Amino acid sequence: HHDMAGVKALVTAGGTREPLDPVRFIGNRSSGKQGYAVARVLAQRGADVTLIAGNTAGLIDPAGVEMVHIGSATQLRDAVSKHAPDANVLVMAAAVADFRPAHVAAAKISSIDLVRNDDVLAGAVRARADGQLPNMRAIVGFAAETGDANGDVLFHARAKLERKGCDLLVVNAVNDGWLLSADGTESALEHGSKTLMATRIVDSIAAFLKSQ
Amino acid sequence: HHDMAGVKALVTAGGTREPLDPVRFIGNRSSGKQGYAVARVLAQRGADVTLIAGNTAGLIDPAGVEMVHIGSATQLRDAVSKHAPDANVLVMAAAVADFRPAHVAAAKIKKGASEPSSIDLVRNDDVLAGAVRARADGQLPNMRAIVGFAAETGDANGDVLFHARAKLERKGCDLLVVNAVGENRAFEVDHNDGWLLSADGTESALEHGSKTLMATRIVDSIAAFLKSQ
Ligand SMILES: Nc1ccn([C@@H]2O[C@H](COP(=O)(O)OP(=O)(O)OP(=O)(O)O)[C@@H](O)[C@H]2O)c(=O)n1
Ligand SMILES: Nc1ccn([C@@H]2O[C@H](COP(=O)(O)OP(=O)(O)OP(=O)(O)O)[C@@H](O)[C@H]2O)c(=O)n1
Ligand SMILES: O=C(O)C(=O)c1cn(-c2ccc(O)c(O)c2)c2ccc(-c3cccc(O)c3)cc12
Ligand SMILES: [Ca+2]
Ligand SMILES: [Ca+2]
Repeated sequence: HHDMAGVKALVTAGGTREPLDPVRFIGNRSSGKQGYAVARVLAQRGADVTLIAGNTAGLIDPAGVEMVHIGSATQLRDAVSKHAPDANVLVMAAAVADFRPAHVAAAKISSIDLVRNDDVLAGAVRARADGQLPNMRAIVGFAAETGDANGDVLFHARAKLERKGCDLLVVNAVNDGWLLSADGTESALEHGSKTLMATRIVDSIAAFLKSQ
Repeated sequence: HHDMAGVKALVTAGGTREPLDPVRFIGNRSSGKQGYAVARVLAQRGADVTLIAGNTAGLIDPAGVEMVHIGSATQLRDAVSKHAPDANVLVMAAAVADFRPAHVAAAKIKKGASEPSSIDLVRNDDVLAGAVRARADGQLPNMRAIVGFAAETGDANGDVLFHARAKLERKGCDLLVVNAVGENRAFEVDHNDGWLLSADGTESALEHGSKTLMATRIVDSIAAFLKSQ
């Protein structure tokens, strides 16, 4: 019940907000609950946990977890970069905005022109492959996927795993979901409480660290 | 005493979210707490309160208050149209989005490879102003007080009071609550631009204090207006 002792774990959770001006922004409907649950379970099993949190459903800080609060995707990126060097597990559970307004208004206010934000998960994946994160043992991504006219849900999920290159892709089929490993393993994630699904996610992380 | 006994009160609170697709939206940073505080105080003082709530999911429903939930500024508009005939006082405390994306995608907008397009905006209707016009056209015979809220700063073209007076005159509501702001917490600056501006010219200061104390002063302001009539 304490296998993650000595693990430094960095978790992102919640959705980011891309400011239009001091008051208005682009946001999403993500609750952050599953990222917090992974943070709580990680800490419960002995990890030294840092939680980078964007916008959440009123969530209370998990006890024993270092909280770092952020607003935008770019602030998330800098937060991930700042806390990256000593971490052994990166759990990218945040819904990071792909786009942000190019211009932020100085005062209270046409169209909003967009510019792309950095892909932090892929930045972490690339940094580790070029030797800049030797302590990083597990990079975990999240995806909310669905079947559509261009493929079924699981096709899209596999393609996302292949494209991101992370060690584990936790897939939420928008009732059951999936855990896709980079060695090809696929486990169904049965629908239950946020805590029990977090246990299955952390169990998979612990299983990956031992194989390596 | 219980001065708002027999008053039917319709309160809007929180910010709206204007969908870009099922997941993304345009939103603002309004907590909705000052609007809940006015409703709870109204209810505590004997009003029959109906609360139309925007983005306030982690807030607790005020005791004794009929809850109506909405998402976008447009759904707020339709909720106000439905519930306005039962109200004697309209308290427009919601942070209504001024603009809405022109097209709502049926699916999550994927991050592709070509240049990201732009978000076309379209103005939302002024719900408070729609209410002021309805009362003027005879469609709201029960409506006794129309209350608006505004966050006003002082920019290059006037101080808070200039912009606020212009807003009250322009909106046509009976009372304009200006800069009912802050939770009075440590290290939060007080700029003393709090005001209750009536459509008869009276200007009273709104001191910055707790959400409950500003709610009490606002309802006090409402009750004084109902007595004048
Ligand atoms: N700018 C971004 C966006 C994504 N994420 C992370 O990347 C993972 C994949 O998220 P997803 O949105 O599904 O990937 P996308 O490439 O953005 O997929 P799509 O374009 O279909 O939305 C998540 O763990 C998320 O936290 C990230 O680190 N940086
Ligand atoms: N589309 C809108 C705009 C605002 N409101 C209401 O009207 C009041 C005015 O808010 P404010 O944003 O300050 O007024 P605006 O006309 O939008 O002024 P501005 O463009 O400077 O923001 C508030 O009570 C708000 O709930 C509304 O009913 N519908
Ligand atoms: O932590 C949360 O709950 C949360 O807010 C989430 C935000 N994303 C997310 C990521 C990238 C996106 O592009 C996007 O749109 C959303 C999630 C993706 C999957 C899960 C998940 C995983 C297993 C079981 C399960 O039930 C939910 C949770 C979230
Ligand atoms: Ca995305
Ligand atoms: Ca406005």
